[PDB]
Amino acid sequence: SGADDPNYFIGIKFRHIPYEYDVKIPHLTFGVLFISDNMIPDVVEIMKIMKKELFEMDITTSYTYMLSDGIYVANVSGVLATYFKMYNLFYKSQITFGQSRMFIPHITLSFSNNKTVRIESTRLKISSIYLRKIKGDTVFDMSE
Repeated sequence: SGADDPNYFIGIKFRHIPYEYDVKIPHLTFGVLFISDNMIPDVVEIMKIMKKELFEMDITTSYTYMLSDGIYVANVSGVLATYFKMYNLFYKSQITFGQSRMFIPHITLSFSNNKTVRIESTRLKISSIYLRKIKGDTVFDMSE
């Protein structure tokens, strides 16, 4: 029953984001995972298998919203084919991915309450994709 809460996330950084933000490193939280420490290489292998598709994603954004009290975020659109493919790859290797109940991919903008904004659908340009410990450090990064 239930699941181990995630201890890592896959992040995606962009050349530019089209919103005011207060966080120091704005990024898409693409997915969350629980990884046993002996399983880091397995996760890295899967990210490398998926590298070209990840970098090819047609990622857009168009609105912001309060995820919860004091967490203001932007949406993304266009990542779900890859998201669910990755869910499947991690599952086949018995790695717990996407086990958070309320998790939906998002770009956190500010840890404060903000009014919603809407802009024209705006294409984001991926600069880096990385694996980072939640409340910890990055352990793997790729570009191109």
